[PDB]
This record gives sequence, C-alpha cells and structure tokens, in this order.
Amino acid sequence: SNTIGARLNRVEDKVTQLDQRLALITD
Amino acid sequence: NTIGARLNRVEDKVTQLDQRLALITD
Amino acid sequence: NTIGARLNRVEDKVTQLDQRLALITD
Repeated sequence: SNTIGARLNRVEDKVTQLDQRLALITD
Repeated sequence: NTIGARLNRVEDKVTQLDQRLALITD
Repeated sequence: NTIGARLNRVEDKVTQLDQRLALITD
C-alpha cells in the first residue's frame, strides 16, 4: 500500500475531489 | 495508463488547479 | 528529479491545495 503506484492512486483520487471543489468556486 | 504517464498527468493537473484558484485568490 | 521525489512534491502540493480549498467549501 506504500509503493509509488499505491500512493499515486490516492493522490489521483484526492486531485479528482479537489477539482470538484474548485468547480464550486470558479470556472 | 502507465505509472509514468499518470505521474505527469497529476503533476500538470495540480498545476492547473493552482492556476485556477490563483486567478480568484492569493 | 527521481520518481519518489516527484511524488513527494505532488503530494505536498495537494495537501496545500486541500487546506486552502477546505476553508472555502466543504
């Protein structure tokens, strides 16, 4: 669960979530 | 996609997010 | 830099964006 690839999965999901929050803030 | 491709992808997306937030605040 | 360093950096940038955005919206 701590390889580059595993940690990449988690950061990808968080980025997706942040992109959605930012959509509520601006274009 | 491959780990290499996905790492480039996220790095550039994070930059994009930062640029979009910056246009509004900071 | 190395793949590990790049991932550490992107994680770092994401934490920072997360905290800023969390002040603005849930």
